[PDB]
Amino acid sequence: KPYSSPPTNLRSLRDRLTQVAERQGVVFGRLQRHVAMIVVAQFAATLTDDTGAPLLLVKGGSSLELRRGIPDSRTAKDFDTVARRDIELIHEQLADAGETGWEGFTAIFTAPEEIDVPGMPVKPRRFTAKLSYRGRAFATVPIEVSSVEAGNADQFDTLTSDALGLVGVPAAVAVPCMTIPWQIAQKLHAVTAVLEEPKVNDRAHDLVDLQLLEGLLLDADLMPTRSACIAIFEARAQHPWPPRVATLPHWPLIYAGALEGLDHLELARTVDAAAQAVQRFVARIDRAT
Ligand SMILES: [Mg+2]
Ligand SMILES: [Mg+2]
Ligand SMILES: [Mg+2]
Ligand SMILES: [Mg+2]
Ligand SMILES: [Mg+2]
Ligand SMILES: [Mg+2]
Ligand SMILES: [Mg+2]
Ligand SMILES: [Mg+2]
Ligand SMILES: [Mg+2]
Ligand SMILES: [Mg+2]
Ligand SMILES: [Mg+2]
Ligand SMILES: [Mg+2]
Ligand SMILES: [Mg+2]
Ligand SMILES: [Mg+2]
Ligand SMILES: [Mg+2]
Ligand SMILES: [Mg+2]
Ligand SMILES: [Mg+2]
Ligand SMILES: [Mg+2]
Ligand SMILES: [Mg+2]
Ligand SMILES: [Mg+2]
Repeated sequence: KPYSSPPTNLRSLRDRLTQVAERQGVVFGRLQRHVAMIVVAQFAATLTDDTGAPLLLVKGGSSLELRRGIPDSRTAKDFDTVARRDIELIHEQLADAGETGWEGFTAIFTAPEEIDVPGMPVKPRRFTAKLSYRGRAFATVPIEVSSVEAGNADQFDTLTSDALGLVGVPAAVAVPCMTIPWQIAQKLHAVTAVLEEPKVNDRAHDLVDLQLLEGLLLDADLMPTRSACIAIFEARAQHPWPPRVATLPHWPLIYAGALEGLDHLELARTVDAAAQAVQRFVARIDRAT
């Protein structure tokens, strides 16, 4: 019933994902995108410095998928990462790892391109991973790599998934990830940012993520989160801490879109309630000692 050998080619892999997907109550494509992401994370996890410490920490939506699992998180399309060390050293090393491969997967990495960001001295970089399993093209994963900011790579959590184990690839998955305090600080800053009138802030989906991250903090002391918030808000020197969680007029339907698939969770059902929930969380953070 559980496969004893790894899949022999792509068709058998896709075929096994679909069977796991239906068996688990999940949409096939979501499961496949999640496996693609895990595979990319395993390439990133082999990148270490000369002490063995990870060079890349995953953040953003890919990280929330690994923390809460597929049923209890938004679909993540970006593989957001933070590089402890710099520039094309990260790209050349991922092309290296991708050529060597992992349990039959290989990957090619398109060329990096800078992106416009006001509060980042080093402009983050986007490119793409072209995955293949035993030769045959498998999937494509967008990747975003940003540079360290303050202490947001000082520590890391290590997260697992057994999705690959369900299709007969038994190797252990262990992905270094940015800690929750710094994930809260960066989402809080992005959801409250005012952008230049050429573009407008569409990030109502971060009101969902901030409610999920608050849930994951449990009863923990908030001083680490407050220090991370102060650090990121000062580092970036845009709006000051503590921010006001404003909603924009087009956010109601964007927020409703971000809640697809999460009816079973304890979430604000309207973007107003969500903004109120996140503002109380901001006050909670500001009060800690
Ligand atoms: Mg084939
Ligand atoms: Mg299916
Ligand atoms: Mg199966
Ligand atoms: Mg993270
Ligand atoms: Mg994040
Ligand atoms: Mg997510
Ligand atoms: Mg360097
Ligand atoms: Mg590219
Ligand atoms: Mg710091
Ligand atoms: Mg650590
Ligand atoms: Mg494992
Ligand atoms: Mg962010
Ligand atoms: Mg505290
Ligand atoms: Mg502290
Ligand atoms: Mg105001
Ligand atoms: Mg909805
Ligand atoms: Mg609705
Ligand atoms: Mg949406
Ligand atoms: Mg409310
Ligand atoms: Mg609160």
